[PDB]
Amino acid sequence: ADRADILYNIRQTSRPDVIPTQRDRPVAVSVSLKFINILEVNEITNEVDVVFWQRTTWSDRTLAWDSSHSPDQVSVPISSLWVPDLAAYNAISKPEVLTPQLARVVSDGEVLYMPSIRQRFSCDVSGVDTESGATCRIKIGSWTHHSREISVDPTTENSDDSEYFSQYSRFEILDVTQKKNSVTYSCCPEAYEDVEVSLNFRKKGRS
Amino acid sequence: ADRADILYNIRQTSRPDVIPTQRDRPVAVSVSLKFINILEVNEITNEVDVVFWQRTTWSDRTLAWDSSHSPDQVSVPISSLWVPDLAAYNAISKPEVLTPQLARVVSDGEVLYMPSIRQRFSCDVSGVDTESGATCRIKIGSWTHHSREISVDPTTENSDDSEYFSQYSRFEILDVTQKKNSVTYSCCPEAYEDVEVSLNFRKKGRSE
Amino acid sequence: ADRADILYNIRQTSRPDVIPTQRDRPVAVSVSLKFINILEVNEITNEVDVVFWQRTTWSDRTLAWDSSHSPDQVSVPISSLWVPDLAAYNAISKPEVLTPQLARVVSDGEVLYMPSIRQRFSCDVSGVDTESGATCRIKIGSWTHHSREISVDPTTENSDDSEYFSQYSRFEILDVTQKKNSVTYSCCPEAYEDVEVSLNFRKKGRS
Amino acid sequence: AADRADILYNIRQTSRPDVIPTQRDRPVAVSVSLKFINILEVNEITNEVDVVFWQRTTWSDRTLAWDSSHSPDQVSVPISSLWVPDLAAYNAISKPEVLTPQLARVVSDGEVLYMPSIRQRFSCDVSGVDTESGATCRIKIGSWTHHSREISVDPTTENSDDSEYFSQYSRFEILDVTQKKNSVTYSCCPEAYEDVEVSLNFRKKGRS
Amino acid sequence: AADRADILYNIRQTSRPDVIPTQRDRPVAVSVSLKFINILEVNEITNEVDVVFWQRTTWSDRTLAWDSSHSPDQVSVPISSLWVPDLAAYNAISKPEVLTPQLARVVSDGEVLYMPSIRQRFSCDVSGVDTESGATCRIKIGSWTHHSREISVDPTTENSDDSEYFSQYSRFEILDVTQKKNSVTYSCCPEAYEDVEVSLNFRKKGRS
Ligand SMILES: CN/C(=N\[N+](=O)[O-])NCc1cnc(Cl)s1
Ligand SMILES: CN/C(=N\[N+](=O)[O-])NCc1cnc(Cl)s1
Ligand SMILES: CN/C(=N\[N+](=O)[O-])NCc1cnc(Cl)s1
Ligand SMILES: CN/C(=N\[N+](=O)[O-])NCc1cnc(Cl)s1
Ligand SMILES: CN/C(=N\[N+](=O)[O-])NCc1cnc(Cl)s1
Repeated sequence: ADRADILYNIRQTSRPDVIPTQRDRPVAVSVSLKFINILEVNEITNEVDVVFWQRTTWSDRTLAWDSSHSPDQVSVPISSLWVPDLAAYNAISKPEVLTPQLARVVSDGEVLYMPSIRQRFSCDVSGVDTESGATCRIKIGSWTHHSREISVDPTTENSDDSEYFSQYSRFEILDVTQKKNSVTYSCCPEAYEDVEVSLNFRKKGRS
Repeated sequence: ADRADILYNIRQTSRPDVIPTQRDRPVAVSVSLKFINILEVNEITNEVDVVFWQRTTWSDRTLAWDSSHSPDQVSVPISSLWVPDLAAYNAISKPEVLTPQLARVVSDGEVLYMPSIRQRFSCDVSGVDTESGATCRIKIGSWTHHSREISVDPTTENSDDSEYFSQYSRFEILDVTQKKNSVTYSCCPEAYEDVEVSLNFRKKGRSE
Repeated sequence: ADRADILYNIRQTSRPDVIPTQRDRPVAVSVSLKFINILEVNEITNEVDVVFWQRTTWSDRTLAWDSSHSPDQVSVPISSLWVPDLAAYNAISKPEVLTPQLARVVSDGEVLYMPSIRQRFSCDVSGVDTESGATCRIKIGSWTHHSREISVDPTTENSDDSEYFSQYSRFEILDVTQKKNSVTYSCCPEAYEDVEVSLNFRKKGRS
Repeated sequence: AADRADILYNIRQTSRPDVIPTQRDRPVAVSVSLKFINILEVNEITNEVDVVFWQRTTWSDRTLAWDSSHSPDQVSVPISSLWVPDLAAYNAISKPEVLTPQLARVVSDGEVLYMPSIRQRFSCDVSGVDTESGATCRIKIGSWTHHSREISVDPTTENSDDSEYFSQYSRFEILDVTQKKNSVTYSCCPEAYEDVEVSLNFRKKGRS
Repeated sequence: AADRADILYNIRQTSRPDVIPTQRDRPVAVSVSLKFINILEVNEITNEVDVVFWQRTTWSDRTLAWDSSHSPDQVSVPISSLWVPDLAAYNAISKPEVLTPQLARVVSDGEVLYMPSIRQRFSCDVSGVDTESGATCRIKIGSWTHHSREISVDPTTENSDDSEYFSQYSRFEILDVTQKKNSVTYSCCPEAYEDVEVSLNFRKKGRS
């Protein structure tokens, strides 16, 4: 087997419009943003324009193959794959995807998709010019699928919060915490899971 | 059966360009805006930029299936279903759809589609910097289907207007009231139903 | 024959890239702008930004069906139909179509398409703050089909011109005249028919 | 008698959109003539100008020819069904906003005419715009991928008025226009690339 | 023998655009080189530049080759028919605005050449732009999803020097472009993604 065959096989088995629920359990999607830049910020309107990599991780076993004597990874367009309907609940602009819309697929079915996204949010900018900084909280979860259908978690890998953050930003990152949360709506007993990324940041220059 | 089979079936039955009209009566489409944010008001131009979750419900019986031994619900792309051709009559920009464009379909035939839309309107902004606030009126209904094909009725419930409104907005919501109406034109015989949403709001933290 | 059948047959019989020309005679397209709003205006650059419903009407007899025991009108996507190739000759922006891209098809062959269009034009803005107002003239006609192939005609539909105009606009309409015309060029004899729409308007100098 | 439908279907089945209609080995003779409709948002500091123009573009594909003895002489055809020359403005700094329907005109002798109204920004000499001598903005346009052996671009010597189709309502006026032919070559590679250099000479209307 | 239409037909039959053309299990040697055309907006406070550049991209796809001994040895081909490297600018803050026809140039041996003019905004060091020694804006471009065992990027150590196609009408000027190679790795996984780093040394002209 070879890469042509892997991609060919994916076309035959993949159903992009059908959630790949193994049996009757939810598809566990691991979500994790890595902040790259903070471009525009508004102290009055409480809005921030941000650039970030949204590391996304789920499993789809229909796409699996034997990588005994063939590659165990390929890049595949997201248009050929089911992708989770993640939305940011406090975004006030369409997510601007800056990178090639290709997911990485492993022989064992586990998918990895990490687009760099510029997007504008509505969050608490208060304190941004102080030295304890502002805390902008972003809530990201499935727009249409609930607990039983999709579950969302953070990678919970504590490390360098400003590893890939631009040194040429006007701001700097103090902390980033990523917390699981089980939001529910007033219409219906239907709990939607979301990951709450708290971005603690301040403007550079101090006195 | 499974979710794969349900969607397969739905593709075969559903006709996206065919309004699923029950014999010879209008399709009942309910509409309900839930305002999330108010971004850029301009009292001079009488223009406001708004974010809202447009909760839309209707029945397409042709989508139905037996859910005894199968899931009762699935998310389906809006391109695989018929969707009401709703437009805001006083919009001055295309609706920017922020969320994934999937609808929610139940085996009983009812569709639920609630996108988060950002849009700019022309409406009465005067009074935004006052106690009583400005009242922005947004009229929404079918662009091509008249009252015999689409009837719109606002799912009105005096519960909580700012339930999902952002606390960090410059503005605060005083009141929202959704009201059914019906527009006719001196050109033509057809009447087009609509929902007027009166958004009464003002700036937070004014002098008293 | 239910709605599905009408619509099905329309898709089977429609020829989007072929003008439904009756014999030698042209296609009688009728066009009528109904001004909804005027948003931005500049007297220095002579540039207006205008919203208007472009009521467009023509006949394609191939689509006709017997509507004695059937629906007599249906809503159809304009990507399925032939559509007159209209252009605003003094436009300076691609027309932003704000409404759903659906036309109305009648069983006798008549097609009605009335999109709401926001568009930027180049025209006389001199006046505008005065009592007389300013007359912005807008020419709309076919881009590639001349008199013999496409004819344009304003629908002389007596209506006060502010019927659908926004009361919350910063400007107001004085008078709107929709005059038929026919522009011709220096390369070729080909004469192209246009509607010359005269928008006499001014700023609401309040009191 | 062949009707328009028959003419189109012939074109579709024999026109190869992604194949240059080379006649044996000789280059396809494209003709490019810009007609200027307006000049907008000028800037002498940054050296940049929005310009609207009709880009009259003519070439020929004789495989498309038919007998118009008792049938229409021309048809309008979408450009997606045709091969269209891959012209680009070399000093453009925004992608071209095509304002008009993307229909070409095919003539029964195989001749093809495409003339869109394009609104596009350029980097060029804007110095002198508020002087009587004016500024001279040069726009180079030619095939992005096909060399002289494959595509030749010719400026149409018409000798007409330069401000013929130009908007009288612009802030600026045209003094003179000259469409010269040029042969751009690159440091890396041998094969030469033809272009038309259009020198637009324009000045700000003396409002006094 | 074979015409251009025959060459193009064969390409669409052999070319699989979503499959990296790894000969053996070597990485694909994608070579990347920017050639700067303009610098339009610069902001020293926010560290953001709006640059226009040609992105000379070159690689081998041997599943495209053909016998050109009695046929043309090159063709222009739309990139949607070819596999194209998934190159991204790591510190780009806007999508790449491709200003030119999206056609690549394929040679009979399998060599593909794609040189799009692109306008794009970057987050980089603008400090000193108005000084004599200027600013140094570093742009990092490499594959987005393929690691070093799949795509290897490399600057064509071929100058070409190097304000050659840079607009003389720009507000700024180039002092030095240098294009060295790099190999970034991450904390997630042990696989290195090659990139090219283009240091643009520029400054506002002024006078002296
Ligand atoms: C830039 N950071 C990356 N990985 N990382 O672990 O941070 N890039 C590799 C990938 C990019 N897209 C997919 Cl899918 S994997
Ligand atoms: C935020 N409110 C939601 N549901 N709710 O019932 O309130 N979201 C779930 C869905 C959103 N769109 C569709 Cl369709 S289901
Ligand atoms: C909403 N206003 C309408 N007419 N009007 O005269 O105002 N609708 C009728 C139609 C609109 N578009 C098509 Cl097609 S039929
Ligand atoms: C706007 N000027 C035109 N002709 N002219 O000669 O000036 N229009 C007619 C055509 C437009 N596109 C094609 Cl093809 S023929
Ligand atoms: C403007 N520079 C060019 N080449 N160059 O090597 O400098 N143009 C020719 C090409 C443009 N796109 C392809 Cl592919 S070949």
